[PDB]
Amino acid sequence: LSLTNSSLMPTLNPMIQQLALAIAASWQSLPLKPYQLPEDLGYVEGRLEGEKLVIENRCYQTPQFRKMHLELAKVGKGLDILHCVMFPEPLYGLPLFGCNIVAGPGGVSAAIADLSPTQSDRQLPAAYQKSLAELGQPEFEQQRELPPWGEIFSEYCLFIRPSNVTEEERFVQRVVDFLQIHCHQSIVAEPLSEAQTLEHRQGQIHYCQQQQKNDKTRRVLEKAFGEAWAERYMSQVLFDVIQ
Ligand SMILES: C=CC1=C(C)/C(=C/c2[nH]c(/C=C3N=C(/C=C4\NC(=O)C(C)=C4C=C)C(C)=C\3CCC(=O)O)c(CCC(=O)O)c2C)NC1=O
Repeated sequence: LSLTNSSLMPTLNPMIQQLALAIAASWQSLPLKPYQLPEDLGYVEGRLEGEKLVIENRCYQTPQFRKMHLELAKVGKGLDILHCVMFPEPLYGLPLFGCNIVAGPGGVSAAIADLSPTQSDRQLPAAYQKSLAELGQPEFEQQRELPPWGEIFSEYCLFIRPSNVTEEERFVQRVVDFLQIHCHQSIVAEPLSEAQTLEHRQGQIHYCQQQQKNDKTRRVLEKAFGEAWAERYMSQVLFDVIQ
């Protein structure tokens, strides 16, 4: 979790570096245990006919979080990516924390973050709604509309092109705020009924199936590793459907 040994970190976009550090700091003092990705994946690289893609993976678990996945990637020299999801244990009914930053030579092109619902009514639990509303509406100059598969995201979802350093920092601070709310709610969550656990499991399955429709991720993976590898990676490593 200490990113001091990361090969990629020193070379990544500064907003990605700050967000990676914030996520790792959020996790550092939790009751962590390792989570073994398929084939005990850590670092991987690939190339076909174009640029090489390099990926670093860290993954943990706690009693409240089934799988806490932080991934850093770089395609060639330009394109830097941070991907993070905390997949909840359905027993506790917590939402899904996720974020993705994509950056190039010209700066950050996409910054997305959310606490995504798992309830059948598509709403965050009441305590989250309350705490999130109290943060206020953040202002960003260049909002982006989610694609249709993004119906999975809550009304608090951020999806922007940051306009300047102030907005980069405002976005990272809001992600820190989401993490602080999420970690707090994890300590007050009670184990739920079997019917409720089942409901939350279904919401998490749906979230993964929709995230797998994102061709932006798929094309990056395919250009470096090919179709079969990308399908395995998206369905088994990034967005595994629990069952
Ligand atoms: C191997 C990892 C990985 C790769 C290769 C990746 C690539 C990637 N994600 C993208 C968009 C995006 N990514 C997301 C969202 C997310 N994506 C996530 O994996 C998570 C957890 C969320 C949200 C919490 C959305 C909503 C878009 C825009 C999709 C589009 O414009 O159609 C883009 C386009 C950026 C842009 O338009 O400016 C790329 C290249 N994202 C990844 O995470």
